[PDB]
Amino acid sequence: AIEVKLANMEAEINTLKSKLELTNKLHAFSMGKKSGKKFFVTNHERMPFSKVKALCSELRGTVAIPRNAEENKAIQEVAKTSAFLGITDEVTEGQFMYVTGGRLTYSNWKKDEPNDHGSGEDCVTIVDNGLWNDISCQASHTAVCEFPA
Amino acid sequence: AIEVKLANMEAEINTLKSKLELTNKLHAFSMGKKSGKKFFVTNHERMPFSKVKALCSELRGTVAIPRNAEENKAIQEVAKTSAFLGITDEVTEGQFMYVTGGRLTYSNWKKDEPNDHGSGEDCVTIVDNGLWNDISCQASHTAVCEFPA
Amino acid sequence: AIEVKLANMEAEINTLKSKLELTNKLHAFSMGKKSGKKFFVTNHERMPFSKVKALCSELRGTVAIPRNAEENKAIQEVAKTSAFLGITDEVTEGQFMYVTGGRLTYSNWKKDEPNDHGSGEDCVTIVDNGLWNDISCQASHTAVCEFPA
Ligand SMILES: OC[C@H]1O[C@H](OC[C@H]2O[C@H](OC[C@H]3O[C@@H](O)[C@@H](O)[C@@H](O[C@H]4O[C@H](CO)[C@@H](O)[C@H](O)[C@@H]4O[C@H]4O[C@H](CO)[C@@H](O)[C@H](O)[C@@H]4O)[C@@H]3O)[C@@H](O)[C@@H](O[C@H]3O[C@H](CO)[C@@H](O)[C@H](O)[C@@H]3O)[C@@H]2O)[C@@H](O)[C@@H](O)[C@@H]1O
Ligand SMILES: OC[C@H]1O[C@H](O)[C@@H](O)[C@@H](O)[C@@H]1O
Ligand SMILES: [Ca+2]
Ligand SMILES: [Ca+2]
Ligand SMILES: [Ca+2]
Ligand SMILES: [Ca+2]
Ligand SMILES: [Ca+2]
Ligand SMILES: [Ca+2]
Ligand SMILES: [Ca+2]
Ligand SMILES: [Ca+2]
Ligand SMILES: [Ca+2]
Repeated sequence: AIEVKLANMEAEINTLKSKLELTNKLHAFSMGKKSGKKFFVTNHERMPFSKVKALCSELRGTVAIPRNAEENKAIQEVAKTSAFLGITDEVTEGQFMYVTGGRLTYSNWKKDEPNDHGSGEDCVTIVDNGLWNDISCQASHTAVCEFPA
Repeated sequence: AIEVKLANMEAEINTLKSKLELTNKLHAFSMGKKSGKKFFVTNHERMPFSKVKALCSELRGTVAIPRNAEENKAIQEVAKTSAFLGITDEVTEGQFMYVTGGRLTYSNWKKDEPNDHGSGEDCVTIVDNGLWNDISCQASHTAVCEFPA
Repeated sequence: AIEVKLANMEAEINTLKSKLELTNKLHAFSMGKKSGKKFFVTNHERMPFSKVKALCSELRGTVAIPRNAEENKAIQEVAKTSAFLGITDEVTEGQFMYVTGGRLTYSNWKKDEPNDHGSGEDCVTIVDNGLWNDISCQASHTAVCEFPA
């Protein structure tokens, strides 16, 4: 009875949809996501900002963006080394924007930073220290994505 | 068509259920689960007891309960920091019971503990050296969950 | 109804297929898988070679096989202790092969290794500095599986 089978399959679907959902809530917890909080992740791979921005999307995530002191200390914890942030000023030199829109609300630059130094530095990378410094986007640092609370 | 399509989706639900199962195995493996033995998991987020309880449930698991030494240690290694256990005497002061039910059948308290200190301590937290100590349920300690072997 | 419910369902299914392949991509990512590079996993369990060969197969993976300095160091940083490698000379003493077939094309033995010490040593473990040492396939060591790039 086609009528039946369908309903049965709509059941096998929901159960799976519910399982995979559970599988993911346990995968985040595993990855250290705090309760109802945006949490970061990294494979420790170094690459240009175009590839990181890329990779974070394929994983349905955004390039890491510290919107306060905590999230910054937290991003430092994850990468060890230097890693790009979801911040650039490619649109308007000197005017840093989150890859997700909006102007920086929380910052943490180093003395004389940013500075577009040399041929021009449009990407921001937090360095093993917690402070940030602007650098060439064609450079290559630790890829780090974030995921919604 | 209609009948065939309904068939093509049959094997789909199967191959799925089949992949998700394998995927869940790979995870457990990756999160420490040892062969045939239950396994503990944590985000390290310190919190009150009641939360750890709701949290482990949302994940369809339970607050970590050492049922002997190997387990007590296993929880000790994964937590790396003060953590609650599925054990409390909030029912009958003086008698600790598992959240899953029953009376304590294994312990590893430290000198003079439990002491139902101050106004009262009805919650258990594995502490340094893997020893135990009752502390207020309100206090905040690492949430840890266990999933079946 | 029926026909519409079917097209709607087929969509639901393709959605799950994607959501899962995502779950999978995000996991390998957090497990340090570098882009286009085979990643190595572990539960840290120590066991005999035969037991590892099997554990890796149940996950459809294989015993980690370092073929260059990179992969070695990767694995070495995954084990954190000694672990078997998908390499042995069980068939012809002094002619180490890959469990996946063929003679070795790269090694990183310790000094004066391999030595087939005692009753014999036909297996291999990555030890310190990721250096190699042929051991007894019956000795228990960290199980580490590898999955496709
Ligand atoms: O400690 C070991 C050894 O390290 C250094 O020499 C080796 C080093 O050489 C080449 O790059 C030098 C590079 O090293 C970095 O460790 C760091 O010192 C860099 O310094 C800049 O960046 C930091 C980050 O905040 C700043 O604090 C510092 O002031 C410098 O920034 C200045 O310039 C920026 C733009 O370039 C600008 O944004 C800043 O505002 C500021 O003006 C230092 O430049 C490489 O061979 C390097 O290898 C790695 O990097 C290569 C590309 O850079 C790449 O091709 C390689 O594959 C590899 O990834 C290597 O480490 C030096 O410190 C030496 O004294 C020391 O003994
Ligand atoms: O006997 C254990 C160990 O002892 C020495 O380190 C060497 O003989 C090794 O080849 C051997 O595996
Ligand atoms: Ca510019
Ligand atoms: Ca700039
Ligand atoms: Ca600069
Ligand atoms: Ca009480
Ligand atoms: Ca008490
Ligand atoms: Ca106490
Ligand atoms: Ca032999
Ligand atoms: Ca040998
Ligand atoms: Ca040896």
